[PDB]
Amino acid sequence: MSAIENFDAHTPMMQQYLRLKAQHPEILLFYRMGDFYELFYDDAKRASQLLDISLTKRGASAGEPIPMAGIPYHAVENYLAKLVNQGESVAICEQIGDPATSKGPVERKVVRIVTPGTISDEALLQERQDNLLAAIWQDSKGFGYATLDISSGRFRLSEPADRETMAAELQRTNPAELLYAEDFAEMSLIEGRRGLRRRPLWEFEIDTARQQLNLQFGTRDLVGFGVENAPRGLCAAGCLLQYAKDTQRTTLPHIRSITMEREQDSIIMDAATRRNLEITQNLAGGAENTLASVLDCTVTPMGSRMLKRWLHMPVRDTRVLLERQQTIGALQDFTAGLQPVLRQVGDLERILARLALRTARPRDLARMRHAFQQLPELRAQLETVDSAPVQALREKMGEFAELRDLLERAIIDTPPVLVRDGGVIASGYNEELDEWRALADGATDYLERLEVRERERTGLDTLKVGFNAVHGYYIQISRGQSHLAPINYMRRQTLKNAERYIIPELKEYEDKVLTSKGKALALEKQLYEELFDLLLPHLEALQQSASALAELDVLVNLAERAYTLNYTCPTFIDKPGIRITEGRHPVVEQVLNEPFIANPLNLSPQRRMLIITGPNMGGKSTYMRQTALIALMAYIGSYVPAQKVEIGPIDRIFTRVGAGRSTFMVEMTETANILHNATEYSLVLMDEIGAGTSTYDGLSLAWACAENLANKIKALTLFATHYFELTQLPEKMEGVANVHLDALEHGDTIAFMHSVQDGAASKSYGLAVAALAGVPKEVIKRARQKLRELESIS
Amino acid sequence: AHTPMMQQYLRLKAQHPEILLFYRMGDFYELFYDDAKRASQLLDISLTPIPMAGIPYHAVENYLAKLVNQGESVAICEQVERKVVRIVTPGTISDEALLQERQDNLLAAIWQDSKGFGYATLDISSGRFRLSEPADRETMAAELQRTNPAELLYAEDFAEMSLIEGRRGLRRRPLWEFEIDTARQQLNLQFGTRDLVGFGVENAPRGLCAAGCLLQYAKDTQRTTLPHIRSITMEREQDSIIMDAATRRNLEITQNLAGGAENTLASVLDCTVTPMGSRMLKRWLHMPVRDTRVLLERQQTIGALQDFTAGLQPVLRQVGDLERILARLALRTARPRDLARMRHAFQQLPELRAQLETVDSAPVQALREKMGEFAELRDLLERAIIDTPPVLVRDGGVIASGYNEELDEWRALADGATDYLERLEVRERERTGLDTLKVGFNAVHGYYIQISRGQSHLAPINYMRRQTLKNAERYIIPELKEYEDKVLTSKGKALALEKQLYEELFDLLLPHLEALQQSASALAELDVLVNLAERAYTLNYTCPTFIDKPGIRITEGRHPVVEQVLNEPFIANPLNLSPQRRMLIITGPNMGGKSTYMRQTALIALMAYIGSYVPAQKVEIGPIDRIFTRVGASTFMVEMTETANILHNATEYSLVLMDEIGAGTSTYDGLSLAWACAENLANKIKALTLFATHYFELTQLPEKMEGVANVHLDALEHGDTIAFMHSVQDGAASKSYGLAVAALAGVPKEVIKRARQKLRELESIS
DNA sequence: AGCTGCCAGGCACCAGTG
DNA sequence: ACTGGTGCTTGGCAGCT
Ligand SMILES: Nc1ncnc2c1ncn2[C@@H]1O[C@H](COP(=O)(O)OP(=O)(O)O)[C@@H](O)[C@H]1O
Ligand SMILES: Nc1ncnc2c1ncn2[C@@H]1O[C@H](COP(=O)(O)OP(=O)(O)O)[C@@H](O)[C@H]1O
Ligand SMILES: [Mg+2]
Ligand SMILES: [Mg+2]
Repeated sequence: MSAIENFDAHTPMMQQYLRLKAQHPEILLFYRMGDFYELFYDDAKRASQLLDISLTKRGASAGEPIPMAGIPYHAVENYLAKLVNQGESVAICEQIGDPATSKGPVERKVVRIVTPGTISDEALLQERQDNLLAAIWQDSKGFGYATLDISSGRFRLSEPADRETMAAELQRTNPAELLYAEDFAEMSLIEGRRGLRRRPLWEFEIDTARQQLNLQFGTRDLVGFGVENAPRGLCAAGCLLQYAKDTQRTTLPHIRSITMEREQDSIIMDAATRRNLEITQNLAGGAENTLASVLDCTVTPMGSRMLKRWLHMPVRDTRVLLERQQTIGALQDFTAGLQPVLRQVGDLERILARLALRTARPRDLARMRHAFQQLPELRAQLETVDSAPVQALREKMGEFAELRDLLERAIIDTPPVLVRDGGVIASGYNEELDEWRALADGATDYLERLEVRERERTGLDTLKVGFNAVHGYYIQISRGQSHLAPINYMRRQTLKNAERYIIPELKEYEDKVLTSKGKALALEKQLYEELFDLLLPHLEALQQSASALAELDVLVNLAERAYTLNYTCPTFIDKPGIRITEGRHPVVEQVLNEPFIANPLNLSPQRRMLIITGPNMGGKSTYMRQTALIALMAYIGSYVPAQKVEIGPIDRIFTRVGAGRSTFMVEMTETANILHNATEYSLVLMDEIGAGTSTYDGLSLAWACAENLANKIKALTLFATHYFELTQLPEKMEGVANVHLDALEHGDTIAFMHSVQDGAASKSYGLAVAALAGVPKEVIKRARQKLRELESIS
Repeated sequence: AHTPMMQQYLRLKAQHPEILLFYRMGDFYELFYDDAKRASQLLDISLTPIPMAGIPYHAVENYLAKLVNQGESVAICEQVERKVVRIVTPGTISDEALLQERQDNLLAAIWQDSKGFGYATLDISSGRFRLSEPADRETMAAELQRTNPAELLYAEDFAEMSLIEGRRGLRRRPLWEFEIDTARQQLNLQFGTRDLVGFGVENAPRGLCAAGCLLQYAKDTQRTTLPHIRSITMEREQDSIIMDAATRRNLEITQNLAGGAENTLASVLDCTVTPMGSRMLKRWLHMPVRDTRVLLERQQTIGALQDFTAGLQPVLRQVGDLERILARLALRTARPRDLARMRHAFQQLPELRAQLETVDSAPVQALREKMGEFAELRDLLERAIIDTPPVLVRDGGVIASGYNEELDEWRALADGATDYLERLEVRERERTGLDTLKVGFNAVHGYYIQISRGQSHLAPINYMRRQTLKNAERYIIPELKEYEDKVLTSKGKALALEKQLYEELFDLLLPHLEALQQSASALAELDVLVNLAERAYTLNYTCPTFIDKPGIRITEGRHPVVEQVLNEPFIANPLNLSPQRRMLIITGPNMGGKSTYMRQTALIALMAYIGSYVPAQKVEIGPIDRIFTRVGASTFMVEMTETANILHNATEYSLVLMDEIGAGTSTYDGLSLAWACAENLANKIKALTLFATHYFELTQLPEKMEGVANVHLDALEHGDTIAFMHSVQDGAASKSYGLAVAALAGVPKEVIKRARQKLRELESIS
């Protein structure tokens, strides 16, 4: 209603504004007007509430006024942060043209869009956490999925088979922004995820993605990257790249590759395993008391992020795991020397992303130069270490003698945060800049001489010479002496208690000082953009050096932990099996104020399922987890919390624990995934669940399930249960064996020994645990009477 | 031994070391060291080599309210000499910015005799002062959960520290603050009494010790008299239905299991219109009273006000939060809008009096009197304050014209002088011929004539230049500084007067504070009763009757929350519990409706005992002392500990609701405990119990022993799914559905087949 | 060391001569 | 159609106390 708001009824300003806002209909538009970014209509109302700024209005000759808000251009970063923390994208519009030569409103382009998965600036990101853009897509048969780390170039592609692998892939990558195709059927994977972004179907067309990705990589086809085979993934990867290009609107030279992640190249862990193993996130949501809290004492941000990627994605290549282990063993003695030097390399990876996007600030290049200064010390230290993988990483990190020198001669020791104000480029780097700097010590040299000279000539002791941004340079005299000033003194600015003047000499100095300051700032910015021109050709080798430095940090880290926390090197056997001697839960052993009871395990194709019994709090769940963490750690190359481990190949880890609406339904569908997708190479942890509607309702299914895992699938299965009935299984079924966690009953109390023993328990301790919980003794007596009745059945 | 500015910060922190210290620094308050680290964690702000964290001045009240909501006291240190000029503690705030509208905010004190416990709460806004002497650990943990103090005073030597350890706002105090002769003296002097007999607490030494410490703390925190605190009341165990934390949490009274406010009993029942009414309604929900006298009176009121709720609720809405506004009148912190709202509420009382005049109900007519009229104070504020005054009195414009002759006089002179300076602008503008000429006002120059730069050179020679701007010149003349004196001295005399007339309004209002407090409380209760009357009528509730002996007879009853939330028809169900039929063993499916049927029993009992009508065609109900709930979900240990608590503390007047006790351990162990639990509850305690179980063996109970019956729910298979029927019918169940749910989960058919075989095998020995 | 209010640079608006 | 004056976000700081 009201105001038919056709093109002609709008002002030149609003015509141009709505045109640019139409290119970004559903996200905020910062709109450059002089020294402000301004928002309008609903953008202004929302921006007012989110940014906590005033909602005002611009006047209008045609109809209703225009809602309005905005912030000074020099304060954008603070408000951009406030927005991105809440998941808001923002289009940044700048003025391109000169207002002095524009008849109407000046040309305005959107130069970039800040979205939560495409941020590369240091103040909007978290140091030790990745921030990944992603694209997902589904059709009849399966999924395609891509991730990009814009602040590094790591571009990945996968084709998860089913709902549960896709779920576990979203869990593992944890994207900050998720682009998804409009026809996505399984919204239950995607709903209530952050930075969610519905995208047209055409953005996932295969021919277009192949064209765009080959263009980006400079290849004819993607044979060389291992993804020509993989249209499902490619379609997601296409949408992803198109988004990235649209948000940055510059070339993205740091995205020179893409890699497919195949199912069989890593150990797939279902979403429950990840949570129950508490790899980077405990069950309460926080980061305390995780696997990563204990294992992660990396000394640089990029190293930490790399370690967590490895923990979340164990590899199956025997060769890569052996090399990682050797590195850990070879570098163990040189931990204390290598670590303070690696710390000084910093997050070189993210600085190089900003270099590639041309957004690198003067303190970015200073820390890049500081990193180069650490390379010869690290080359010397790694020379002595006779390990082929250690020397390959020493080669990969390079030295960059010529660039370390370039940055030392071009930038101040400690430059400002930004280049806008100057003071970044050093003396000697450019001859023209130094003769344009005849000004910085031309001022107060000259102005103090003009002050004293005119103070003495005039005889007026209050006379001083100053500058003011608005009125320029001046000669100030006090009000009480101002009636004595020369008539030559042209009057410039008046104040309450002082008059200020200008004279032909000082005006001439004002014009020249300011023209040359503008010339010195423009040249400085030309020279700083030129630093990018000379650094960028070496981008590949630099990215390789960051990666080698980050991997060094991970491995030097894992070496130190292996020593400090008493870990041993695992070996690998040809067939399924796990043989542990005196193994411990790597996390529970650290947090426990008292000694962790170490425990064995024998698992093999002959001894492939263990039924685990023992009282509540007896240590059954812990024993299972620590098996899986030891498997996990072994398959990232790391040493392991035990006296000795021998471990076969694993394809998948499955965890089924107790549980939204119907708890038995969900527990049963989670069990079905396990029975449908497990193999002879999978490790399977089955913990206690809810009962069915009746007594033996659920035990029936636990028996039938156990037997399917023993007899059909033949996976390696630990099966913790309170059902003592399942201790008869070994008798009846090949591959199945009883173990139990020990407990001494002594008098009216129970002690939990946390020690695994072969065989079933002697008894179950339900009544005992209940008595520990404070159930009246008369009730426990009655329950023990009822128990004898039930035990006389057989 | 640090920098000159940080030498002052450290000495000031020594005065209040246990409290976070805001320290003024230009446009920011700034915290240092352990204050900076703790506050960056609590408030989501940065950490800056001295640690520092800063809040901007313009949002100081928002961030004070965030810290105070997490149990933190906060000292502010303003101006160069400095001093702690303000302190907010969580349990003693009364400012609308720092308070949540619809949540109570209590100060509390706790302490321990060899004889037992002492407890005391205070709502510093309402004046509501309560004490108790819980008999043991579990009852004291129960009063702590329910009252939920924002700040808890406690003795140095408190032995039972596990009761309060995790709580926010813990304030360790000396033992001499709980000395009893000093507690009586201070309390009597606060109340104007000689003994505490009239408040019914003269013989409650443990309780008074806590209330004395509480009072001293509140006083020290305000440095004002607290005249609105004129009474104290003692809650006794017999007076209410006790509920432990687990039960309070499982019945989801005001807070759902995920910490939210949605899908709770309060979300449905609480449609009150004033914030003071909502608070009173939630106090009732969490404290069912057992005195049927009080209960019959609320019922009567709920039925008598049936045809009067459409008329009353719009009017009551406009009364607003008169309770919290009166607190600020008592503390002399009330602002012009506080007085404006008090006026608007007085403007409603005549209409409310006429509407209630016809209501045939003795309790409504007494609330109608207690409500009062206050026509003289309504006139005062009508004449004294303008229609919509500014937030603060600071800048005047709050006193109306006609109220004071002296004030009108100074305003007429200030207006006359600004009228002359407007005419001065127009006169000087024609005389010079300079169209840009105007008169502005400033702090640093006062009044001045401005002329644009381009025209400034044609300024008359009698003008004296004072400020050059980028594109203008500002001058003064003797005429300007003469009429500047005229406006400034007039506006200032009229500002000091307004301020003194404002203070005078407190002198005239406060003499009637006691009756005003009774009016706001009565208006709150009306709001509650009228809400409950609208609820009963709208939601098809009925009025329960009370019987002398334990028993719950429900006809077609429902879960009051579940029925409003889901868009599927709510199947109503019966219940007949009596001394002859004390326990029901509930069998049947998962998602079958057991937990709902148990919880609705408890909700109906709870609602009957706040005086409300109930979701049912009929409910008769005997006395209940306690409601126990062991419903939902190391977990086995926590469930056994709750089970243990029930068996120790339940009586024959208790409602006990148990769910799948036994699941977690072995079949024989779990069944053995379940059996022996049923037995105890059924034979020893004789509590009216509902025992949901999966053990079908437990259905043999009714045959073995008296007062035990089977009931069950069933399901129905059709199409490609299950239809759980949600209808409770007599007898044990004859079907399980676990295997059926596994089939629909995708568990392979061949696994199901093997389980079917194994189930028949397993059941046949029974 | 603190309060106030001009200024930053884009537009459009509006009134006063063309 | 042309001149010269108004208006509006917030952060920085000159210019007064
Ligand atoms: N082997 C161990 N040594 C020392 N403490 C242990 C060990 N295993 C478990 N615990 C402790 O026992 C507690 C309960 O163990 P849990 O595995 O959950 O028993 P269950 O699952 O059988 O009921 C854990 O909190 C852990 O701290
Ligand atoms: N009487 C009923 N009429 C309609 N819906 C019901 C009824 N009883 C329960 N429900 C709904 O069915 C769901 C599952 O039943 P539930 O209360 O959990 O019993 P159980 O312990 O057997 O699973 C509940 O979440 C509730 O919303
Ligand atoms: Mg367990
Ligand atoms: Mg239930």
